[PDB]
Amino acid sequence: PIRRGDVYLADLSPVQGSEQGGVRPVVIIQNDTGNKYSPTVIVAAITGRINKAKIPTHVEIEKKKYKLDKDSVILLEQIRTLDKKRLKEKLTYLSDDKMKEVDNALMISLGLNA
Amino acid sequence: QDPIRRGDVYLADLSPVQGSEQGGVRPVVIIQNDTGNKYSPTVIVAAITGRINKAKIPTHVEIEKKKYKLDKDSVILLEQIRTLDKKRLKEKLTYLSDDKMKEVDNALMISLGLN
Repeated sequence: PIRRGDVYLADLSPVQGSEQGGVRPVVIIQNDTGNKYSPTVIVAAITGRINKAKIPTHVEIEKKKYKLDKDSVILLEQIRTLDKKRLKEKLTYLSDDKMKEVDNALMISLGLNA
Repeated sequence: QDPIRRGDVYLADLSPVQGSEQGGVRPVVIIQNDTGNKYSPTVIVAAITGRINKAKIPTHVEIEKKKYKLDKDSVILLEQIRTLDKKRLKEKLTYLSDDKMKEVDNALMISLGLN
């Protein structure tokens, strides 16, 4: 029952260069038909906020509401297809409003409009 | 400012991968916006594979071997997408037409649950 908007812990390693690696939270951005039936999911990496900057492909999430070590940001320029086996525990899920912010950042990141 | 633009098809090394993720050295199409393609250390791409049966998959976009010089008739998989460091990009094979890129945008929207 993996759903779009869920935040899972996942192992992104190994990676190269400026790709985001390590074991970190990721948010599921794949549509729910694929999340239901497919061997893979598509995710965006989350990282620990390290400076207040306005980046159109970034979406901030608060440490408290969602249960997080820190105030974090979702990087919609770091996205990948993972085998579902990579998904460890499910940490949380994002609100509808937050997912709207995410959809937006995603559109920007992928050069899509509407 | 790298000449990397959205729609370009590059050869790239996806390996190593796990399970059903697409690995290997294959063609990929650049789906990132062109500001990021210009300035950023990474690009976002969708994997291309050889077409192994004609099937109607909403997240798949077929591309002909002739118009894009290609070993085979191929399909772009919009459910297999990832951010690569630009160093992973080998030679630039080709670029896709505007119409084809529209098909891609649509498949992408479907794949990511956007409308």
